[PDB]
Amino acid sequence: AMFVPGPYHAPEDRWLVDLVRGHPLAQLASNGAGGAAPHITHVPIIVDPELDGPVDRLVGITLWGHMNRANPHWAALGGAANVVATFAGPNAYVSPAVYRTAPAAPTWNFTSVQVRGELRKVESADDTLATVRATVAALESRFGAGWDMTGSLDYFRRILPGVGAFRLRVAEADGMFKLSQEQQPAIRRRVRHSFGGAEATRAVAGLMDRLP
Amino acid sequence: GAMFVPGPYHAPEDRWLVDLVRGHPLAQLASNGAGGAAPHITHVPIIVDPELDGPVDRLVGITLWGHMNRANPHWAALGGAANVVATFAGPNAYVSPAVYRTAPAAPTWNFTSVQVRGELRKVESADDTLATVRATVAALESRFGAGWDMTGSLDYFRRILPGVGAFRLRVAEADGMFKLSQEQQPAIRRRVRHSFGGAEATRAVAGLMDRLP
Ligand code: HEM
Ligand code: HEM
Ligand SMILES: O=C(O)[C@@H]1CCCNN1
Repeated sequence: AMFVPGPYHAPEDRWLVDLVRGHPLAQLASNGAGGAAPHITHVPIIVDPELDGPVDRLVGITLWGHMNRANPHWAALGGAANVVATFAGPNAYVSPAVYRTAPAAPTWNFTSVQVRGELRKVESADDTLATVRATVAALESRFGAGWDMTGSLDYFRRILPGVGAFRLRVAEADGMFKLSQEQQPAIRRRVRHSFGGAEATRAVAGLMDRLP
Repeated sequence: GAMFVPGPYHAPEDRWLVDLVRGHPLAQLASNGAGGAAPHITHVPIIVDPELDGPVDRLVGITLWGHMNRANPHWAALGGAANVVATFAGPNAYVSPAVYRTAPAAPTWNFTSVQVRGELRKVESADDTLATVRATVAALESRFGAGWDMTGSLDYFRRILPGVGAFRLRVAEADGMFKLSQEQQPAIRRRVRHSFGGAEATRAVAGLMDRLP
C-alpha cells in the first residue's frame, strides 16, 4: 500500500518502530467523501503503552492517538474508517556537488513510516483520559524536560470532553529509508561525510552510518 | 473548510503559506484509496510555477509542478483528474509545560503545515516532463544545494527520463496551520520563544514566533 523501492527498505522491522517513537506528530489521512481529496490532520500518535517487552514490529500492535472532536475529520471518520498515518523522520536535500561525479541528478533523502488499518473512536471517558496521560508520559520522556503532570490531572479532566481519542490496529506498515543506498559505496560515504558537518543533516548522516 | 485550523493559528499573511511551500518542497501527496481503502500517500518534490513573475503572495489560483515515479502504483491510481491534497510540513517542536513555568497546563506540539487541494493533471509529453525536472533542479539546488551546475547532466536527464511522472496541480484551496503558542498569554509565549532560540533544532520555530505581530 506504500511504494518503497527495494534499496530503501529498513534493515530491521525495529527501524519503523524507532521512527514512530521519534516522530509522533503523524499526518492522519482518510478518504474524502464523493471523490473529494483526503482529510489530513496532524495528530500525536504513540505505541500502545501497555506493551511490556521490546516492540520490534508495528504490524499487529495498536497505536493510540487523539484529535479535536470539533475537527470535521472526526465526524468524517465514521465508525470503521480505513486510515493511513504517516510519520516523517530526518530528511535532507542531496546536491550532486557532494557526489563529485558526473553526470548526476539531485534527490531528497528522507525517512517515512506509513501505517494502515481500522481507526476505532474511543468513547469511554476513562480510556480518553488514559490516552492523553500516556501521550504526556511518552512525549515528555523523549522530547521534554521532566514536567510532572500530577498537579494538572484535574485540568485534564476539565478539558477532556473536547478530546477525540482513537485506536489504530496496525494491519500494514511500510518504511521508506531513502538514504543514498542506490549510489556506489564511495558516493554514499561522500554524502554521509557531507551531512556530518551541519545540524540540519546530522540525523540523516546518523541513519546512513547505521546501514549494514 | 477542507483543513481544520483554529482561529489563533491562522498565518498573519497569505505570503507565509507560499514561504512554507518554498521552504519545504518534499510534500505528502494524498489521494483516495479505491473501494474504501486508506489513501495513497507519496513524498514528492513540488515547486511553484517557475513562469510566475511579480511577488507571489497567494497559493490559490497558481499552478504547482511536481513529479513522482511512474513505477509507483499511486501514479496509475491517480488516473485522470484526481482531487488531491499536498501537505507541506515546516518547522515544529514539542512544547514542555516545564518551559511555561505555570500550573496547571498540558503539553503541545508547535508545528506548521500547508495543505493545498485541487485537481492533479498528468503531464505526458517528454518536453514538459524534462521542463518539470529541470525547473525543480533550478529551484531546489539554488535554495538547498551546494552550487551544483546541471549543465554537464542535461543530456543525462533526457537519458533517464521515462520513469518520471510529471504533474501540475492548480490550487483551488490552500489552508495553513501555524501552531506557534498564540493561545498562551504573552509572557508564556515569550518563554517558549526564548526556550526554542536556545537550540539549533528549535531555532526555526523561534524565528516564526518572533515574526508574529
Ligand atoms: C502530550 C502531548 C500532547 C500533544 C502533542 C497534543 C496535541 C494535540 C493536537 C495536535 C490537537 C489538535 C488535533 C486536531 O487538529 O484535531 C490536540 C487536540 C486536543 N487535545 Fe491534545 N495533545 C497533547 C496532550 C493533551 C492532553 C494531556 C490533554 C488533556 C485533556 C489534551 C486535550 C486536547 C483537547 C481538549 C483537544 C481538542 C481541543 C483543542 O485542541 O484545544 N491534549 N492535541
Ligand atoms: C531536484 C531535485 C529532485 C528531487 C528532490 C527529486 C525527488 C524525487 C522523488 C522523491 C522521487 C520518488 C517519487 C515516488 O516515490 O513516486 C522521484 C522520482 C524520480 N525522479 Fe526525481 N527529483 C529530483 C530531480 C530529478 C531530476 C533532475 C531527474 C531527471 C530526469 C529526476 C528523475 C526521477 C526519476 C526517473 C524518478 C523515477 C524513480 C527513480 O528512478 O528514482 N528527478 N524524484
Ligand atoms: O495542543 C493544544 O494546544 C491543545 C491544548 C492542550 C494540549 N492538547 N490540545
